[PDB]
Amino acid sequence: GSMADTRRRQNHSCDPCRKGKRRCDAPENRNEANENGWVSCSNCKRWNKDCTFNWLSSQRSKNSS
Ligand SMILES: [Zn+2]
Ligand SMILES: [Zn+2]
Repeated sequence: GSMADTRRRQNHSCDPCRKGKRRCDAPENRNEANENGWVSCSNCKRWNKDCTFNWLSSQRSKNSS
């Protein structure tokens, strides 16, 4: 709060939106979202981008694409 503070994980928006400062429906479980019925955030579906949580992948470990 006072010492430790950063903005990265609070953003749930998928790869393309978080980059473009866009907040989407894509939760922290967009994968499970697909299972539930979701598939891609309105941004990806609107601009026909690519809904992915690569940002999430390269966090703890620099996961490649
Ligand atoms: Zn998005
Ligand atoms: Zn998306």
